[PDB]
Amino acid sequence: GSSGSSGMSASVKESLQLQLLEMEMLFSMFPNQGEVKLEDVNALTNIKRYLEGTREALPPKIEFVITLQIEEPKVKIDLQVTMPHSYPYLALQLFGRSSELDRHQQLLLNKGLTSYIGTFDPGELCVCAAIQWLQDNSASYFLNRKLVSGPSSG
Repeated sequence: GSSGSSGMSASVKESLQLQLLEMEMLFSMFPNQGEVKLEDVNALTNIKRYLEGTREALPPKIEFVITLQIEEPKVKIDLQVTMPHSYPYLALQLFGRSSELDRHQQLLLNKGLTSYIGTFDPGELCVCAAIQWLQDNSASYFLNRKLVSGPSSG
């Protein structure tokens, strides 16, 4: 239908739509099967149904974890991406932590990221940029002054 007046707002329908399309893009950038871990492969379906209007019940958002295959330093950083019924419109929530990384370090990384993603316009994807961002700015953080190198004996 339609009303007489209306301020500024968007219908979840669209949001979800952009949340499903981005999936096809992410899968492409990730050829490895052990990359994108979807809590449930049916998380995308339930949604497609809501778009029709048959399912009045709000479907489960698209939440998963993407592994950052850092080329150098050759390390792994588990990235927990969560796209609610708002994003991209809303600032999604990400979590970057690795066994190597430390408490102080993480903070710096996460912070630097959150801001980067918080500088995007409500309409386009952001998680697609968070991946590259981290990679390019992944070692910059690790790089630290610590005496670990040393000889060995028997």
